[PDB]
Amino acid sequence: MQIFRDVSKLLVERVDPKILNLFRLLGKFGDEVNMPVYVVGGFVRDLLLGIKNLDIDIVVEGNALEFAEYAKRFLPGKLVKHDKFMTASLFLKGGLRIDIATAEMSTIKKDLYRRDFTINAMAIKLNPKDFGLLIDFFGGYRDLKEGVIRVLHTLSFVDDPTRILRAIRFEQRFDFRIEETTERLLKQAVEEGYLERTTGPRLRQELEKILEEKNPLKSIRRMAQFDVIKHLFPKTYYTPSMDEKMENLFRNIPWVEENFGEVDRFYAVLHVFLEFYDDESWKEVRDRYSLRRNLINEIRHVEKSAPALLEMLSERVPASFVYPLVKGVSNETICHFLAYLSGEKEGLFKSYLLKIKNTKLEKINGEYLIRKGITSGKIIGEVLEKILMKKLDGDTRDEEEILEEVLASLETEGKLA
Amino acid sequence: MQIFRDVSKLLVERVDPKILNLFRLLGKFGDEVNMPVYVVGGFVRDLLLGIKNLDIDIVVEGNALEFAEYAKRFLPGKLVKHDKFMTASLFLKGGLRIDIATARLEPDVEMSTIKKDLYRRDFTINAMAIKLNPKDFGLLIDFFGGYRDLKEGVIRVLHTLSFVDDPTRILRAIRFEQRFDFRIEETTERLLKQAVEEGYLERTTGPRLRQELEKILEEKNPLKSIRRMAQFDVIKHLFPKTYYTPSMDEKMENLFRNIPWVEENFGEVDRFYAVLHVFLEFYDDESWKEVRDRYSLRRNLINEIRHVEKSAPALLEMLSERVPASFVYPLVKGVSNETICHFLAYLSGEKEGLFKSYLLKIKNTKLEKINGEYLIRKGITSGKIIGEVLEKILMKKLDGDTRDEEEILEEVLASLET
Ligand SMILES: Nc1ccn([C@@H]2O[C@H](COP(=O)(O)OP(=O)(O)OP(=O)(O)O)[C@@H](O)[C@H]2O)c(=O)n1
Ligand SMILES: Nc1ccn([C@@H]2O[C@H](COP(=O)(O)OP(=O)(O)OP(=O)(O)O)[C@@H](O)[C@H]2O)c(=O)n1
Repeated sequence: MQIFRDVSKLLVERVDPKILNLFRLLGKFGDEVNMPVYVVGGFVRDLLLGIKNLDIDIVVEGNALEFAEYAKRFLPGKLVKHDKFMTASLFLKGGLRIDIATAEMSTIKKDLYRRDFTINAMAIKLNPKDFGLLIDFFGGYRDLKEGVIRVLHTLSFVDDPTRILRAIRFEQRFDFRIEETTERLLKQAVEEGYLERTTGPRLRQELEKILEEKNPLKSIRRMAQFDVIKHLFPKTYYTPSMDEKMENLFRNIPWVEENFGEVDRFYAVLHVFLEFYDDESWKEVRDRYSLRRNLINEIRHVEKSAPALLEMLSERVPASFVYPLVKGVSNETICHFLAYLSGEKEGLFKSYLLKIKNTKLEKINGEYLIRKGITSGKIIGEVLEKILMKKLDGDTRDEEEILEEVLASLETEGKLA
Repeated sequence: MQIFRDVSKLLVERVDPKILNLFRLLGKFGDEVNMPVYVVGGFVRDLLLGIKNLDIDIVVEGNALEFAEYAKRFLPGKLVKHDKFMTASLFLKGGLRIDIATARLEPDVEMSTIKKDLYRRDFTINAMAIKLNPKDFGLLIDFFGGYRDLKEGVIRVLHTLSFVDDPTRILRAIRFEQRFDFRIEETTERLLKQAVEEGYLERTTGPRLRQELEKILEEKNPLKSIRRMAQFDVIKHLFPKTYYTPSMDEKMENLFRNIPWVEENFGEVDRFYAVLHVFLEFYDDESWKEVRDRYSLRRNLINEIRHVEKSAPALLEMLSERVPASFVYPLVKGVSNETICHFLAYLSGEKEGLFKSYLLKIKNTKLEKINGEYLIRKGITSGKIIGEVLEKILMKKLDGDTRDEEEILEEVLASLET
């Protein structure tokens, strides 16, 4: 179809002036040193979708270093010269970095063939002669305009399997869908075991992004269809009974964040993903990605403590009984428990969660009062804890609490004196 | 010669990047908004001379306003349009101004129209243009050999009637000669001398002339500019009763020699007014008004001028014999800074000296600090008497050292007597 289009009007309309002047200027610098200058990637895409974008990715046909230095004489900022990739980055002020990379000059075609998705292909030339020129050898404009995610060629995934997760994140991100031939090509690489053949850090960064994106649940369930879950983490199985927890997790994570603070979504997920894990299955998952020595312990905790919790929620036990299972736990671990709760139990587990968060306040009485009482050692802790454990269900004068509490220890023997 | 040169290399090497950027931008706007864009006039001259200029003249072929609004959309400044005789002026944060104008015929004949705009100008060195539009960024456009005239240092009008069209250029040409060390060439000198001989100065308006003179006096060597003026006879043709003779010219030298000393002691000196204090001395009431209402001069000028013009000889005798300083005060009383110059205009060496000191003594020590107009409420109420008493004790104090009060009771003998 059409390779060229005049987004020149669209540039001045959408793009902030301070930036336009940059594209304008960068283009002129191009001419001055004889290098075609293009802005590329996610900016082209975003400008087209009316979505704001500050990233200003740039390709030249010459030498990014030579160009980047020329640019600096007239642009104000820090020049970082990533030799060995012939890349560069001019750091201006206001919070702006121009990423400058290196490549019928249309060698930019070969450069745009190397990418993931037609909508992320495409380039806009910058040299004054061709200033507003949209370049689209692969009909990104078309897919962009009918919400499509096409992987430029049949080896896109083989060449880089991380695009498997990217493809998925883009769907939720822009609301687009993956056309058939990609869909087919994805599965093939997943099943070919291709993304196992890839590094931890890489698969994980991308995994994090998916979770930080618009809709997480939907993209995990999506990830499920394609059977990538099973291929990142060798033992997990996305069943109606694993999913269901996942749903629970994401429904109240907002509550967790509201009363307890940040929730590391990645981890919150691993919890449900990583359950029922033999030691040889974890020392690696943990090892391949970088999970926390021991995280395994914490998932187990909820895993094990789990059938006891709903019972404990049924039978409306006093909070005194719940504490043991949520005592210095992470927000992720709290989330994990919540993965189990539908409806009325939820309001309760939460109802105790705020009791246990609060009223932990001993007010007067601890540490001191006890040692003046003349007690020492690890005991102090247990007596303190067992006072508070009852202050969460009904309060006296917080002294009389001990004078009743130490007694309970006496005539069962507790220290001496 | 070469009508077209590529000075792109100079632009980047010799031009401050913030400006050299604004050029690139102004030229890109041009292409966007479809209009050739040039910088012209003074800047191009100065650039090629390696001189700094922050008054950038841009000429566009198209609407000037249109282009200016379109520029601001993308620039950080204040925009004043000037609607009739379309031209715009863009004030930028950097402390500089873009002056934007429509070329005005009202590849395709782009050069014709700009050449029309250039031919319209005063001198070759100022009739140059540099194209900003990206396609031709470096482009120096020089039809009239203004480039070669820079290197040769030559000043040259563009065509035979350059002076007939704007006789005010008679003065500009002398200015640029003293400003850069250039010499007005033969032909334009021939031409310059007619315009003045025939009377194109009297034919040009007063106010334009005065400004152009003020400019000549603010520039680098005014004495030279005035002498060059006198060599072309242009002085008689500005002021009909002033004859620039060895005497007047000695006065002028002494004047300009002293202005500086006078500035760093009495402050701003209007040099156009000082120079008039010489040009007009011994003017008659009639020829004075004539010239006053012609250059919108101050009305009590003539009195001050007559004041020196009448006492100069007295001042000369006083500074002779070294007459003590009580007697010269009344000559310098409450007079202009220029009036102070005008005197100095008559002086050189040793007299200039002793006269310098006097004026110090006079502004320097006129304290009367101890008394006031209280000491005078101690016995006297007359509106003129209070005022004379005071100016009386002053002069006593002007070259005499004594307490204060006790000289009042003392010189009040010369007063209570008679
Ligand atoms: N594994 C990858 C990563 C990136 N790209 C290409 O590089 C461009 C820029 O990478 P990135 O900045 O991550 O693109 P976006 O997804 O739009 O940016 P973000 O990840 O922040 O959303 C993409 O548009 C894509 O063309 C690719 O082909 N293969
Ligand atoms: N009588 C005049 C006055 C000006 N010009 C043109 O208009 C330009 C701008 O006028 P001006 O600002 O006075 O130029 P400069 O002499 O450089 O500025 P200045 O007088 O302050 O030195 C000049 O370069 C010249 O091309 C002209 O041709 N005829």
